[PDB]
Amino acid sequence: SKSTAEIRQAFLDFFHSKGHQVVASSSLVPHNDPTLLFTNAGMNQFKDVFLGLDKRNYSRATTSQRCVRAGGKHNDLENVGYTARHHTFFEMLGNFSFGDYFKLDAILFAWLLLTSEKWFALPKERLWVTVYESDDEAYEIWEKEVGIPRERIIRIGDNKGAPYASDNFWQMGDTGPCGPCTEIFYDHGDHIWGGPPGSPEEDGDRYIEIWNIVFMQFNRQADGTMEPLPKPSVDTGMGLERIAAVLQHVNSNYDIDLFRTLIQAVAKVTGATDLSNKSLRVIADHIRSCAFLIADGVMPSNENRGYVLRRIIRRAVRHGNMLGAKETFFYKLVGPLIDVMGSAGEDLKRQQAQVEQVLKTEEEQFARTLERGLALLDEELAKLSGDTLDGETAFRLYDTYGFPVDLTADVCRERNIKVDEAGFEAAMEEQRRRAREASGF
Ligand SMILES: Nc1ncnc2c1ncn2[C@@H]1O[C@H](COS(=O)(=O)NC(=O)[C@@H](N)CO)[C@@H](O)[C@H]1O
Repeated sequence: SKSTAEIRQAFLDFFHSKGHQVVASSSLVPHNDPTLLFTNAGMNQFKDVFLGLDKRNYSRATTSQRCVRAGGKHNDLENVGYTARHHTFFEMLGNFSFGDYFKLDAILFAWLLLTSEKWFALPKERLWVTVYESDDEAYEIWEKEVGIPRERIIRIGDNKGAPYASDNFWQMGDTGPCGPCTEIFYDHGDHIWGGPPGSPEEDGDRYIEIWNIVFMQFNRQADGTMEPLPKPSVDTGMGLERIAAVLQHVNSNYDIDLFRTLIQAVAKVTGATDLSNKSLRVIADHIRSCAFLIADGVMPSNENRGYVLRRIIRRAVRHGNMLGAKETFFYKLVGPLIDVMGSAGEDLKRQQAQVEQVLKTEEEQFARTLERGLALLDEELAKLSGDTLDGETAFRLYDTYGFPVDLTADVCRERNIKVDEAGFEAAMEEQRRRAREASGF
Protein backbone atom coordinates (compact mmCIF):
# COMPACT_ATOMS: atom_id res chain seq x y z
CA SER A 1 0.00 0.00 0.00
CA LYS A 2 0.96 3.68 -0.22
CA SER A 3 3.00 5.22 2.57
CA THR A 4 1.67 8.21 4.49
CA ALA A 5 4.09 10.40 2.52
CA GLU A 6 2.83 8.99 -0.79
CA ILE A 7 -0.80 9.58 0.22
CA ARG A 8 -0.06 13.17 1.22
CA GLN A 9 1.60 13.77 -2.15
CA ALA A 10 -1.11 11.94 -4.12
CA PHE A 11 -3.78 14.16 -2.57
CA LEU A 12 -1.93 17.34 -3.56
CA ASP A 13 -1.14 15.97 -7.04
CA PHE A 14 -4.85 15.24 -7.60
CA PHE A 15 -5.95 18.78 -6.78
CA HIS A 16 -2.99 20.32 -8.58
CA SER A 17 -4.06 18.36 -11.69
CA LYS A 18 -7.50 19.90 -11.15
CA GLY A 19 -6.05 23.43 -11.34
CA HIS A 20 -5.57 24.03 -7.60
CA GLN A 21 -2.59 26.11 -6.48
CA VAL A 22 -0.44 24.06 -4.11
CA VAL A 23 0.18 26.23 -1.03
CA ALA A 24 2.59 25.40 1.83
CA SER A 25 1.26 24.52 5.26
CA SER A 26 1.13 27.55 7.53
CA SER A 27 2.74 27.60 10.96
CA LEU A 28 0.82 26.31 13.97
CA VAL A 29 1.10 29.83 15.41
CA PRO A 30 -0.65 32.80 13.77
CA HIS A 31 0.96 36.24 13.86
CA ASN A 32 -2.20 38.10 12.83
CA ASP A 33 -5.23 36.34 14.35
CA PRO A 34 -5.89 37.27 18.01
CA THR A 35 -8.88 34.89 18.09
CA LEU A 36 -6.81 31.78 17.30
CA LEU A 37 -4.74 29.74 19.78
CA PHE A 38 -3.17 27.19 17.43
CA THR A 39 -3.89 26.43 13.77
CA ASN A 40 -6.76 23.94 13.88
CA ALA A 41 -7.69 23.66 10.19
CA GLY A 42 -6.28 24.13 6.69
CA MET A 43 -8.61 27.09 6.17
CA ASN A 44 -7.04 29.19 8.95
CA GLN A 45 -4.42 30.82 6.71
CA PHE A 46 -7.13 31.66 4.14
CA LYS A 47 -9.53 33.17 6.70
CA ASP A 48 -9.39 36.68 5.22
CA VAL A 49 -9.90 35.29 1.72
CA PHE A 50 -13.16 33.64 2.83
CA LEU A 51 -14.11 36.96 4.47
CA GLY A 52 -13.50 38.75 1.17
CA LEU A 53 -10.87 40.97 2.80
CA ASP A 54 -7.99 39.41 0.91
CA LYS A 55 -7.64 38.18 -2.67
CA ARG A 56 -4.98 35.81 -3.97
CA ASN A 57 -3.77 35.38 -7.55
CA TYR A 58 -5.46 31.97 -7.44
CA SER A 59 -9.13 31.21 -6.85
CA ARG A 60 -8.61 27.57 -5.85
CA ALA A 61 -5.97 25.96 -3.66
CA THR A 62 -4.83 22.78 -1.92
CA THR A 63 -2.67 22.22 1.17
CA SER A 64 -1.55 19.60 3.67
CA GLN A 65 -1.87 21.64 6.85
CA ARG A 66 -0.33 20.77 10.21
CA CYS A 67 -2.98 21.27 12.90
CA VAL A 68 -3.08 21.15 16.68
CA ARG A 69 -6.41 20.66 18.42
CA ALA A 70 -5.56 21.00 22.10
CA GLY A 71 -7.42 24.15 23.10
CA GLY A 72 -9.84 26.80 21.87
CA LYS A 73 -12.81 25.88 19.69
CA HIS A 74 -11.58 22.44 18.62
CA ASN A 75 -9.86 20.51 21.38
CA ASP A 76 -9.24 16.76 21.20
CA LEU A 77 -6.58 16.45 23.91
CA GLU A 78 -8.82 14.41 26.23
CA ASN A 79 -9.66 11.99 23.39
CA VAL A 80 -6.03 11.00 22.75
CA GLY A 81 -5.36 7.38 23.74
CA TYR A 82 -9.09 6.74 24.18
CA THR A 83 -9.97 6.50 20.48
CA ALA A 84 -8.20 5.22 17.38
CA ARG A 85 -8.99 8.41 15.46
CA HIS A 86 -8.13 11.46 17.60
CA HIS A 87 -4.78 13.27 17.81
CA THR A 88 -3.58 16.58 19.17
CA PHE A 89 -1.29 17.04 16.15
CA PHE A 90 -2.49 15.91 12.72
CA GLU A 91 -2.32 16.83 9.04
CA MET A 92 -5.46 18.05 7.30
CA LEU A 93 -5.56 17.49 3.54
CA GLY A 94 -7.60 20.31 2.05
CA ASN A 95 -8.97 21.81 -1.13
CA PHE A 96 -10.41 25.32 -1.25
CA SER A 97 -12.62 27.29 -3.61
CA PHE A 98 -12.50 31.06 -3.18
CA GLY A 99 -15.62 32.11 -5.11
CA ASP A 100 -14.67 29.60 -7.79
CA TYR A 101 -16.76 26.39 -7.82
CA PHE A 102 -19.36 25.36 -5.23
CA LYS A 103 -21.41 22.40 -3.92
CA LEU A 104 -21.67 19.98 -6.84
CA ASP A 105 -18.06 20.22 -7.99
CA ALA A 106 -16.69 20.07 -4.42
CA ILE A 107 -18.59 16.82 -3.84
CA LEU A 108 -17.57 15.41 -7.25
CA PHE A 109 -13.86 16.16 -6.70
CA ALA A 110 -13.94 14.36 -3.35
CA TRP A 111 -15.88 11.34 -4.60
CA LEU A 112 -13.57 11.03 -7.62
CA LEU A 113 -10.36 11.04 -5.57
CA LEU A 114 -11.79 8.57 -3.05
CA THR A 115 -13.51 6.08 -5.34
CA SER A 116 -12.07 6.31 -8.86
CA GLU A 117 -10.16 3.25 -10.12
CA LYS A 118 -7.60 5.83 -11.27
CA TRP A 119 -7.15 7.24 -7.75
CA PHE A 120 -7.76 5.92 -4.22
CA ALA A 121 -10.27 3.31 -5.45
CA LEU A 122 -12.10 2.89 -2.13
CA PRO A 123 -15.04 0.46 -2.16
CA LYS A 124 -18.06 2.72 -2.71
CA GLU A 125 -20.30 0.44 -0.64
CA ARG A 126 -18.36 1.20 2.56
CA LEU A 127 -18.79 4.96 2.21
CA TRP A 128 -21.54 6.87 4.02
CA VAL A 129 -22.33 10.58 3.89
CA THR A 130 -24.00 13.09 6.19
CA VAL A 131 -25.62 16.38 5.24
CA TYR A 132 -26.99 19.31 7.24
CA GLU A 133 -30.71 18.61 7.68
CA SER A 134 -31.72 21.82 5.88
CA ASP A 135 -29.20 21.27 3.07
CA ASP A 136 -31.55 19.80 0.45
CA GLU A 137 -29.05 20.68 -2.29
CA ALA A 138 -26.29 18.53 -0.76
CA TYR A 139 -28.76 15.68 -0.26
CA GLU A 140 -29.85 15.79 -3.93
CA ILE A 141 -26.24 15.89 -5.15
CA TRP A 142 -25.27 12.76 -3.21
CA GLU A 143 -28.52 10.98 -4.10
CA LYS A 144 -28.93 11.86 -7.78
CA GLU A 145 -25.62 13.24 -9.08
CA VAL A 146 -23.27 10.83 -7.29
CA GLY A 147 -25.70 7.95 -6.73
CA ILE A 148 -25.23 7.04 -3.06
CA PRO A 149 -28.07 4.74 -1.98
CA ARG A 150 -30.50 6.76 0.18
CA GLU A 151 -29.96 4.41 3.14
CA ARG A 152 -26.37 5.70 3.42
CA ILE A 153 -27.27 9.40 3.21
CA ILE A 154 -27.86 10.74 6.72
CA ARG A 155 -29.45 14.09 7.57
CA ILE A 156 -28.09 15.69 10.76
CA GLY A 157 -29.68 18.74 12.39
CA ASP A 158 -28.51 20.90 15.28
CA ASN A 159 -27.57 17.83 17.31
CA LYS A 160 -25.34 19.74 19.73
CA GLY A 161 -28.19 21.46 21.57
CA ALA A 162 -28.25 24.94 20.04
CA PRO A 163 -28.91 26.78 16.76
CA TYR A 164 -26.05 26.07 14.32
CA ALA A 165 -24.50 23.72 16.89
CA SER A 166 -24.17 20.65 14.69
CA ASP A 167 -21.81 17.99 13.42
CA ASN A 168 -22.93 19.31 10.02
CA PHE A 169 -22.33 23.02 10.51
CA TRP A 170 -18.64 23.83 10.83
CA GLN A 171 -17.33 26.86 12.69
CA MET A 172 -13.73 28.06 12.70
CA GLY A 173 -14.34 29.50 16.17
CA ASP A 174 -16.75 31.58 18.24
CA THR A 175 -16.17 34.11 15.48
CA GLY A 176 -15.05 33.60 11.88
CA PRO A 177 -16.06 31.86 8.63
CA CYS A 178 -18.57 29.02 9.00
CA GLY A 179 -21.27 27.15 7.08
CA PRO A 180 -23.22 23.94 6.54
CA CYS A 181 -21.09 20.95 5.68
CA THR A 182 -21.22 17.40 4.36
CA GLU A 183 -19.04 14.62 5.71
CA ILE A 184 -17.81 11.36 4.24
CA PHE A 185 -17.48 8.31 6.51
CA TYR A 186 -15.73 4.99 5.91
CA ASP A 187 -17.05 1.77 7.47
CA HIS A 188 -14.09 -0.18 8.88
CA GLY A 189 -16.30 -3.26 9.41
CA ASP A 190 -17.95 -5.40 12.08
CA HIS A 191 -14.75 -6.30 13.94
CA ILE A 192 -14.84 -2.76 15.34
CA TRP A 193 -17.49 -1.50 17.78
CA GLY A 194 -19.72 1.33 16.55
CA GLY A 195 -22.73 2.42 14.51
CA PRO A 196 -23.18 4.80 11.55
CA PRO A 197 -23.44 8.57 12.04
CA GLY A 198 -26.80 9.56 13.54
CA SER A 199 -27.04 6.28 15.44
CA PRO A 200 -26.74 5.74 19.23
CA GLU A 201 -23.34 4.11 18.64
CA GLU A 202 -22.06 6.80 16.25
CA ASP A 203 -19.15 7.67 18.56
CA GLY A 204 -17.47 4.30 17.95
CA ASP A 205 -14.35 3.89 15.80
CA ARG A 206 -16.11 1.66 13.25
CA TYR A 207 -17.58 4.37 11.00
CA ILE A 208 -14.79 6.94 10.74
CA GLU A 209 -15.26 10.53 9.58
CA ILE A 210 -12.68 10.83 6.78
CA TRP A 211 -13.46 14.05 4.91
CA ASN A 212 -15.42 17.18 5.81
CA ILE A 213 -16.61 19.47 3.02
CA VAL A 214 -17.73 22.89 4.25
CA PHE A 215 -19.87 25.29 2.26
CA MET A 216 -18.65 28.58 3.71
CA GLN A 217 -21.60 30.96 3.90
CA PHE A 218 -21.31 33.12 7.03
CA ASN A 219 -19.00 35.03 9.33
CA ARG A 220 -20.05 34.28 12.91
CA GLN A 221 -20.15 37.21 15.34
CA ALA A 222 -19.34 37.08 19.07
CA ASP A 223 -23.03 37.61 19.89
CA GLY A 224 -23.85 34.49 17.86
CA THR A 225 -25.32 36.25 14.82
CA MET A 226 -24.46 35.10 11.28
CA GLU A 227 -23.33 37.66 8.70
CA PRO A 228 -23.22 36.39 5.09
CA LEU A 229 -19.83 36.03 3.42
CA PRO A 230 -19.59 38.02 0.16
CA LYS A 231 -19.04 34.88 -1.94
CA PRO A 232 -20.19 31.37 -1.02
CA SER A 233 -17.00 29.31 -0.92
CA VAL A 234 -15.62 25.83 -0.24
CA ASP A 235 -13.37 24.63 2.61
CA THR A 236 -12.57 20.92 2.78
CA GLY A 237 -10.39 18.82 5.06
CA MET A 238 -9.49 15.14 5.27
CA GLY A 239 -7.40 13.65 8.08
CA LEU A 240 -4.20 12.28 6.54
CA GLU A 241 -3.82 9.71 9.32
CA ARG A 242 -7.44 8.53 8.97
CA ILE A 243 -7.27 8.09 5.19
CA ALA A 244 -3.86 6.43 5.57
CA ALA A 245 -5.45 3.87 7.91
CA VAL A 246 -8.13 3.11 5.30
CA LEU A 247 -5.62 2.86 2.42
CA GLN A 248 -3.15 0.77 4.44
CA HIS A 249 -5.89 -1.70 5.41
CA VAL A 250 -5.73 -1.10 9.15
CA ASN A 251 -8.36 0.19 11.56
CA SER A 252 -6.47 2.52 13.91
CA ASN A 253 -4.57 5.70 13.02
CA TYR A 254 -1.84 4.32 15.27
CA ASP A 255 -1.41 1.29 13.01
CA ILE A 256 -0.33 3.30 9.96
CA ASP A 257 3.33 3.18 8.91
CA LEU A 258 4.10 6.55 10.51
CA PHE A 259 2.83 5.64 13.98
CA ARG A 260 4.04 2.04 13.97
CA THR A 261 7.60 3.30 13.54
CA LEU A 262 7.14 6.13 16.03
CA ILE A 263 5.59 3.84 18.67
CA GLN A 264 8.55 1.45 18.30
CA ALA A 265 10.81 4.41 19.09
CA VAL A 266 8.73 5.28 22.18
CA ALA A 267 9.01 1.69 23.42
CA LYS A 268 12.78 1.84 22.90
CA VAL A 269 13.38 5.07 24.86
CA THR A 270 10.99 4.21 27.71
CA GLY A 271 11.96 0.54 28.03
CA ALA A 272 8.37 -0.58 27.45
CA THR A 273 7.83 -3.97 25.80
CA ASP A 274 4.05 -4.17 25.40
CA LEU A 275 3.43 -2.34 22.11
CA SER A 276 -0.31 -2.30 22.87
CA ASN A 277 -0.18 -0.16 26.02
CA LYS A 278 -2.14 3.06 25.44
CA SER A 279 0.61 5.22 27.00
CA LEU A 280 2.79 4.45 23.97
CA ARG A 281 0.15 5.96 21.67
CA VAL A 282 -0.32 8.99 23.93
CA ILE A 283 3.43 9.71 23.93
CA ALA A 284 3.67 9.16 20.15
CA ASP A 285 0.87 11.68 19.70
CA HIS A 286 2.31 14.14 22.21
CA ILE A 287 5.80 14.28 20.70
CA ARG A 288 4.16 15.38 17.43
CA SER A 289 2.29 18.34 18.94
CA CYS A 290 5.11 19.31 21.34
CA ALA A 291 7.98 19.12 18.83
CA PHE A 292 6.12 21.00 16.08
CA LEU A 293 4.80 23.69 18.44
CA ILE A 294 8.36 24.42 19.61
CA ALA A 295 9.57 24.40 15.99
CA ASP A 296 6.90 27.02 15.25
CA GLY A 297 8.09 29.24 18.10
CA VAL A 298 6.19 28.21 21.24
CA MET A 299 8.22 28.12 24.48
CA PRO A 300 7.01 26.40 27.65
CA SER A 301 5.59 28.87 30.17
CA ASN A 302 2.82 29.33 32.71
CA GLU A 303 0.62 31.48 30.45
CA ASN A 304 -1.38 31.17 27.22
CA ARG A 305 0.26 29.17 24.40
CA GLY A 306 3.34 28.29 26.45
CA TYR A 307 1.20 26.73 29.17
CA VAL A 308 -0.70 24.51 26.72
CA LEU A 309 2.69 23.28 25.47
CA ARG A 310 3.92 22.80 29.04
CA ARG A 311 0.76 20.86 29.91
CA ILE A 312 1.18 18.46 26.98
CA ILE A 313 4.91 17.89 27.62
CA ARG A 314 4.29 17.16 31.31
CA ARG A 315 1.43 14.78 30.52
CA ALA A 316 3.73 12.98 28.05
CA VAL A 317 6.49 12.71 30.68
CA ARG A 318 3.94 11.40 33.20
CA HIS A 319 2.91 8.67 30.74
CA GLY A 320 6.59 7.80 30.35
CA ASN A 321 6.75 7.41 34.13
CA MET A 322 3.79 5.01 34.08
CA LEU A 323 5.67 2.97 31.47
CA GLY A 324 8.68 2.86 33.81
CA ALA A 325 11.04 5.23 31.99
CA LYS A 326 14.23 5.42 34.09
CA GLU A 327 15.84 8.45 32.45
CA THR A 328 15.04 11.63 30.50
CA PHE A 329 13.41 10.29 27.33
CA PHE A 330 11.00 12.69 25.60
CA TYR A 331 13.55 14.77 23.66
CA LYS A 332 15.01 11.53 22.25
CA LEU A 333 11.88 11.13 20.11
CA VAL A 334 12.53 14.22 17.96
CA GLY A 335 14.93 12.32 15.66
CA PRO A 336 12.52 9.40 15.13
CA LEU A 337 9.71 11.91 14.48
CA ILE A 338 11.70 13.75 11.82
CA ASP A 339 12.40 10.37 10.19
CA VAL A 340 8.69 9.54 9.72
CA MET A 341 7.35 12.99 8.79
CA GLY A 342 8.96 13.33 5.34
CA SER A 343 8.75 16.79 3.76
CA ALA A 344 6.10 17.76 6.33
CA GLY A 345 8.86 17.71 8.97
CA GLU A 346 11.17 20.19 7.21
CA ASP A 347 10.60 22.96 9.78
CA LEU A 348 11.26 20.52 12.63
CA LYS A 349 14.41 19.07 11.05
CA ARG A 350 15.71 22.61 10.57
CA GLN A 351 15.44 23.24 14.31
CA GLN A 352 16.14 19.75 15.65
CA ALA A 353 18.83 20.63 18.23
CA GLN A 354 16.83 23.60 19.51
CA VAL A 355 13.62 21.58 19.89
CA GLU A 356 15.53 18.77 21.60
CA GLN A 357 17.04 21.12 24.20
CA VAL A 358 13.69 22.76 25.01
CA LEU A 359 12.08 19.34 25.58
CA LYS A 360 15.06 18.06 27.58
CA THR A 361 15.05 21.13 29.83
CA GLU A 362 11.29 20.95 30.42
CA GLU A 363 11.38 17.25 31.34
CA GLU A 364 14.35 17.76 33.67
CA GLN A 365 12.51 20.68 35.31
CA PHE A 366 9.33 18.63 35.83
CA ALA A 367 11.30 15.65 37.17
CA ARG A 368 12.17 17.84 40.17
CA THR A 369 8.59 17.27 41.38
CA LEU A 370 7.05 14.47 39.26
CA GLU A 371 7.76 11.38 41.37
CA ARG A 372 7.21 13.24 44.66
CA GLY A 373 3.84 14.55 43.43
CA LEU A 374 2.78 11.12 42.21
CA ALA A 375 3.70 9.72 45.62
CA LEU A 376 1.43 12.30 47.28
CA LEU A 377 -1.39 11.60 44.84
CA ASP A 378 -1.10 7.85 45.50
CA GLU A 379 -1.18 8.55 49.26
CA GLU A 380 -4.32 10.68 48.94
CA LEU A 381 -6.06 8.21 46.60
CA ALA A 382 -5.29 5.24 48.86
CA LYS A 383 -7.29 6.77 51.71
CA LEU A 384 -9.86 8.50 49.51
CA SER A 385 -13.52 7.84 50.26
CA GLY A 386 -15.71 8.20 47.17
CA ASP A 387 -15.05 8.54 43.45
CA THR A 388 -13.76 12.13 43.43
CA LEU A 389 -10.43 13.66 44.47
CA ASP A 390 -10.97 16.83 46.52
CA GLY A 391 -10.09 20.20 45.00
CA GLU A 392 -7.73 21.11 47.83
CA THR A 393 -5.49 18.15 46.95
CA ALA A 394 -5.66 18.93 43.23
CA PHE A 395 -4.65 22.51 44.01
CA ARG A 396 -1.81 21.37 46.26
CA LEU A 397 -0.45 19.22 43.42
CA TYR A 398 -0.72 22.29 41.17
CA ASP A 399 0.77 24.83 43.58
CA THR A 400 3.50 22.72 45.20
CA TYR A 401 4.37 20.19 42.49
CA GLY A 402 3.51 22.00 39.24
CA PHE A 403 0.82 19.47 38.22
CA PRO A 404 -1.66 21.08 35.85
CA VAL A 405 -5.17 20.09 36.97
CA ASP A 406 -5.78 18.19 33.72
CA LEU A 407 -2.61 16.15 34.32
CA THR A 408 -3.90 15.18 37.78
CA ALA A 409 -7.31 14.41 36.24
CA ASP A 410 -5.61 12.22 33.61
CA VAL A 411 -3.86 10.11 36.26
CA CYS A 412 -7.08 9.82 38.27
CA ARG A 413 -9.13 8.88 35.19
CA GLU A 414 -6.93 5.80 34.70
CA ARG A 415 -8.16 4.61 38.11
CA ASN A 416 -11.80 5.59 37.54
CA ILE A 417 -11.48 8.56 39.89
CA LYS A 418 -12.83 12.03 39.11
CA VAL A 419 -11.41 15.40 40.16
CA ASP A 420 -13.51 18.08 41.85
CA GLU A 421 -12.86 20.86 39.32
CA ALA A 422 -15.13 23.32 41.12
CA GLY A 423 -13.10 22.72 44.30
CA PHE A 424 -9.83 23.28 42.43
CA GLU A 425 -11.16 26.55 41.01
CA ALA A 426 -12.42 27.61 44.44
CA ALA A 427 -8.93 27.02 45.86
CA MET A 428 -7.35 29.02 43.03
CA GLU A 429 -9.78 31.89 43.60
CA GLU A 430 -9.08 31.84 47.35
CA GLN A 431 -5.35 32.20 46.64
CA ARG A 432 -6.08 34.95 44.12
CA ARG A 433 -7.93 36.84 46.86
CA ARG A 434 -4.99 36.40 49.23
CA ALA A 435 -2.67 37.81 46.56
CA ARG A 436 -4.98 40.82 46.06
CA GLU A 437 -5.26 41.49 49.80
CA ALA A 438 -1.49 41.35 50.32
CA SER A 439 -0.53 43.34 47.21
CA GLY A 440 -3.05 46.12 47.88
CA PHE A 441 -4.05 48.86 45.43
N1 LIG B 1 -8.22 15.61 16.52
C1 LIG B 1 -8.12 15.04 15.29
N2 LIG B 1 -7.28 14.01 15.04
C2 LIG B 1 -7.17 13.44 13.83
N3 LIG B 1 -7.88 13.85 12.76
C3 LIG B 1 -8.76 14.87 12.87
C4 LIG B 1 -8.94 15.54 14.16
N4 LIG B 1 -9.85 16.52 13.98
C5 LIG B 1 -10.24 16.47 12.68
N5 LIG B 1 -9.58 15.48 12.03
C6 LIG B 1 -9.71 15.12 10.59
O1 LIG B 1 -9.73 16.31 9.82
C7 LIG B 1 -10.91 16.36 9.02
C8 LIG B 1 -11.37 17.80 8.86
O2 LIG B 1 -11.61 18.35 10.14
S1 LIG B 1 -13.08 18.97 10.41
O3 LIG B 1 -13.09 19.60 11.71
O4 LIG B 1 -14.06 17.91 10.36
N6 LIG B 1 -13.41 20.06 9.29
C9 LIG B 1 -12.73 21.20 9.20
O5 LIG B 1 -11.77 21.47 9.91
C10 LIG B 1 -13.23 22.19 8.18
N7 LIG B 1 -12.37 23.36 8.13
C11 LIG B 1 -13.30 21.55 6.80
O6 LIG B 1 -11.99 21.47 6.25
C12 LIG B 1 -11.92 15.48 9.76
O7 LIG B 1 -12.92 14.96 8.88
C13 LIG B 1 -11.02 14.40 10.30
O8 LIG B 1 -10.74 13.44 9.27
